[PDB]
Amino acid sequence: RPRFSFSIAAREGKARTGTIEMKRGVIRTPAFMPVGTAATVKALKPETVRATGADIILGNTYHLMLRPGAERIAKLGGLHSFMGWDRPILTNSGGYQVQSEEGVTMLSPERSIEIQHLLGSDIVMAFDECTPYPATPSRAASSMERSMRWAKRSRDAFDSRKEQAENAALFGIQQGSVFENLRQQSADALAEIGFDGYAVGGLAVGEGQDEMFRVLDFSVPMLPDDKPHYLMGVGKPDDIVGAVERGIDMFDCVLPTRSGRNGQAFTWDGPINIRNARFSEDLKPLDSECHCAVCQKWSRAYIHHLIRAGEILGAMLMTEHNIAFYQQLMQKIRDSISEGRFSQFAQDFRARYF
Amino acid sequence: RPRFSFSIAAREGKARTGTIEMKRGVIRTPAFMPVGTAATVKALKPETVRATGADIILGNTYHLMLRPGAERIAKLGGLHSFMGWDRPILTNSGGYQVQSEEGVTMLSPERSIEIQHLLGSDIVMAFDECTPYPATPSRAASSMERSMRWAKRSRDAFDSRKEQAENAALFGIQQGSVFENLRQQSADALAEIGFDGYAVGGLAVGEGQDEMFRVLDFSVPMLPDDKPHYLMGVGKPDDIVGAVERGIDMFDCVLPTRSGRNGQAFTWDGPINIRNARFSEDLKPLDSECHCAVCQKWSRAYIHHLIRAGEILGAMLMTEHNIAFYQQLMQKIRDSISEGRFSQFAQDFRARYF
Ligand SMILES: CNc1nc2cc3nc[nH]c(=O)c3cc2[nH]1
Ligand SMILES: CNc1nc2cc3nc[nH]c(=O)c3cc2[nH]1
Ligand SMILES: [Zn+2]
Ligand SMILES: [Zn+2]
Repeated sequence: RPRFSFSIAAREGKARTGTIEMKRGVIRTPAFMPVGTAATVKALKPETVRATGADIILGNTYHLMLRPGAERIAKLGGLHSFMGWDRPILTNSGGYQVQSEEGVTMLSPERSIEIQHLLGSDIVMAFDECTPYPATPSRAASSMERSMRWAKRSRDAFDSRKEQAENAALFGIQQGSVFENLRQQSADALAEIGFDGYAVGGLAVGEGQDEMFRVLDFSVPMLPDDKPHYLMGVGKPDDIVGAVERGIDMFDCVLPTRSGRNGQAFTWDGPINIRNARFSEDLKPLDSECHCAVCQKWSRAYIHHLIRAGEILGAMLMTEHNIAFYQQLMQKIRDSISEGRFSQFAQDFRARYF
Repeated sequence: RPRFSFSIAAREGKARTGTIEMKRGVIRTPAFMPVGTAATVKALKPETVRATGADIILGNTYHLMLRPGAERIAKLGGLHSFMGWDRPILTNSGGYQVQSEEGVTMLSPERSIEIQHLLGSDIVMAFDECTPYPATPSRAASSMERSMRWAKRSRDAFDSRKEQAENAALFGIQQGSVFENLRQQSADALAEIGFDGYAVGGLAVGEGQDEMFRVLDFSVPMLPDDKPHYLMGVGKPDDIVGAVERGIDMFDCVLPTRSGRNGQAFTWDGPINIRNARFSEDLKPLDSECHCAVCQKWSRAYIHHLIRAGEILGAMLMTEHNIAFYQQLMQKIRDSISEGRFSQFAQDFRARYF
């Protein structure tokens, strides 16, 4: 197993399916990464996370930087050991959740990269400035330029550290707001520095699906075709399908977990609010076709009662189902792309989903 | 499999070990019943409850009477089906958590018994009045007398209902506060009416272990030897050991679950507060010898972080460990009684535990 290898097995238009091989395992693309807020995927054991099909999880750096702090986790063996997940982990840089050229008061590109190293990240994100939406062309440019300088410092910091450089991968992040010329300049700078993967940053921050898809339309072709394309913070099932149609390989979102705990369940016929009185005596599973263990064993009526009663098992079951749903979605995307029927899949999906 | 069969395999002094056979399964005695507050054992899937060794759970009636109410659960197939636990369930009568000769305003003996039927209880508790502690002899007597009349009405109500009478068991509850003559009168009345099992009520309500053990000393021999003896609401590991020494066969308590969520873990060397700073970098499992899955896989330091962070996985892991601990305790009790070394076990236990 190499440090990092991305291989594309099949394509359909801009859509791709393939694999990322890393020392800790293989990642099927297009991939959905369950988000791990504070060294845990909320309300699930990692074995359950794995059981639903996840190949990789996202380790949120922000909360851990502060508690228990990255040096203690290092001391204890690294995040993998700590939380009991032995497969790849993608870590964020911490800046999103958190100002000068050096960094953010004190987190700078160098420190973010070190913290991700201390955590034992497999995929390290460059430290950037995610431009607020909307942004004037001037601010978007200044932000993007800074992020590209921070992008270079991230690379150098990553490269300085032998063990990191030899066992982990580094992804760069494109910025530029909604402006084509900036996105292109950003793509060029990132390509020039060179990364194992390229994220599309600055989206999923208030623009609406229509605008997001439009920026993806011109932005994703700007990134090296031969490397994974990661859309940060996205999103709804229909967001994901449309972004794959636009060439995105990787996703993360708190929706399935967080929405799960609030009572929202994803189904092929669209999302439902299990708290709604209409489900009080409904003996059907959350979704008719879902193959997850929750859907094999418990009814809507039971999960309705649990969530309304504030019971922890309610959060557990809703969360397991939602993450399972998302992975089933990703599998459906992968299969349909391999088979050259992804466009039909996307239309069929949106037709039933809405 | 019969409706109810209690068979004693071995004895040591007042201690006994054996089995209760019921249609939904076999129960190893002395038995600990995890408590199911609102159609769930908080933060655990029933398969996990089973995996830790529980043979039977306690279904709390009180919360369900109100929501979702016993008729809806009936409609949905009964509690077993609803929460996914196919093994025996002992239901309380609801009165403890909740005044006239008819009942409590409106829950009476007849209604409690019907509600337990609607839930599909395997072991039905007679509706009583648990005497506050301390009580004057006069009040204790009046309370006990009422409970015995309610005990008779419970039996008749249970017996009126064919399906209940043929598939479920009924336990009576001894009262009498700390007074020998009352306990005896109560034992006699209950024996006279006749039950499948006898609980010792009125304890675990403020008296302190010393007083409780003293009342058990004279009270448990008053109950039919050939039927299970259930100490309601007890308790700490050392409570349980001493009560088995006094002839108790059955226990329930919220301690392992509730204490678990608050950060208290049970160990053979006594209880610990995993929140304590001293466990921040402790890579040992919660307990050195515990065979549960939590202790096989996660460290004290990790569970320390989770509980402090308010994470749901923290409640899940603490709860799984504690219930596992309790079942291991019960297994140790059973084995040592069979082998005629329970007294040594109890001394060894208390020696290390304190
Ligand atoms: C939920 N939407 C969303 N989450 C994001 C996280 C990000 N991190 C780094 N850089 C980003 O541009 C960025 C954009 C994001 N949008
Ligand atoms: C935690 N202590 C405790 N929980 C109890 C529940 C009870 N239910 C019915 N009857 C009782 O006498 C009774 C006594 C109890 N003590
Ligand atoms: Zn499901
Ligand atoms: Zn354990």
